[PDB]
Amino acid sequence: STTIQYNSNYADYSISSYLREWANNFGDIDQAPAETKDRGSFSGSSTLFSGTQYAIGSSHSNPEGMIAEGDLKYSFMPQHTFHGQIDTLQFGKDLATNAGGPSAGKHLEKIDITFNELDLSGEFDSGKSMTENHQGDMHKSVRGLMKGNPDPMLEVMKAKGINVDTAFKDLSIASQYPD
Ligand code: HEM
Ligand SMILES: [Cl-]
Repeated sequence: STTIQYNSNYADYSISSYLREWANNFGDIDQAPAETKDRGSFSGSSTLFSGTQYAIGSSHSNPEGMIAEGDLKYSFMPQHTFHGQIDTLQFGKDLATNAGGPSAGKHLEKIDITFNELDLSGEFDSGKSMTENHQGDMHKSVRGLMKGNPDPMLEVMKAKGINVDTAFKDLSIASQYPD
């Protein structure tokens, strides 16, 4: 089952109210100056467009970041589809590069919310249209977030049985990180 750990400072937020605020501070990547644009960084397979970790900070010089872990793949040109399976999704601020450099992964210095066993997946077929491939849950939810829009991620979570309006302290699948 999907479970959540959250920082106590977010006890009164819901998943929806947390992602509203994270997404507006992250900002839309398509609106960002090409000089501060962070498209994200894959690590784990010593390659550029796949790996076991995908980490992305804000393109609008704000501290907000997001990290996904699983079996992660990105088709780049021409359909630009993120697919595979996300097992862990983590939100917070202050995205730092591990001592081994970008190829050794990144970590959030301030961790706000972690989804465990998210089972967020999507498939990619080069023989289909970009619009069909862009219907995969994984793709549309992460892409929405990159664009400052949390609504597709929230729709995915509702369809999985998660109430995105319940406060974290009242959510039966959520545990606070220890003081
Ligand atoms: C290291 C990771 C990534 C890099 C280096 C990267 C790089 C790029 C570049 C250079 C373009 C411009 C393509 C062109 O000029 O033809 C592009 C487009 C695009 N990327 Fe990525 N990208 C990355 C990750 C992702 C992820 C994870 C997603 C989805 C969640 C994504 C979705 C898109 C989309 C949808 C476009 C086309 C713009 C649009 O139709 O909205 N990218 N990417
Ligand atoms: Cl991008």
